[PDB]
Amino acid sequence: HMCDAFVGTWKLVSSENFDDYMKEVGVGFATRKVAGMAKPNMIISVNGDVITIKSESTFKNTEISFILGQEFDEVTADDRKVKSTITLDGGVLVHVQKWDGKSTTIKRKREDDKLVVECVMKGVTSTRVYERA
Ligand SMILES: Cc1ccc2c(c1)c1c(n2Cc2ccccc2)[C@H](CC(=O)O)CCC1
Repeated sequence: HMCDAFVGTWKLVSSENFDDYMKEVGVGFATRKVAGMAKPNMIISVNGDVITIKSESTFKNTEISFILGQEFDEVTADDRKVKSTITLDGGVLVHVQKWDGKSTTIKRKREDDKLVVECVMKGVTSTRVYERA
């Protein structure tokens, strides 16, 4: 029943500062424009200890499956090859991506009827808000 409150199908309803976040990550102009337009659906499911997060959009479809605390390979929508670890900290999913000596942290939390995604690259934070589909 870990992560029950995250399970479901979610649709993006707002984004703030995501272009600046992508710039800080190192994403180039064309990918930032196209990625920034997308309105993804996020599909989260749990089967035993395995959590799956899918992102479906006009830009890219991505999928990760993982066990909390257990590092995995992830190819991000912007085609970074990262090493990811996702843990639960006080009810927040905390996702750290490492690549090329860099790091970014993505937090996913339930707040009211929303799922809030906060991503941070050094001093730059972006907030993306999802509602149930
Ligand atoms: C650098 C970079 C590029 C693409 C990126 C990200 C970082 C991050 C996301 N996406 C997917 C995405 C997929 C489609 C469109 C935009 C973004 C997720 C956004 C989310 O799930 O809303 C999680 C936070 C960090």
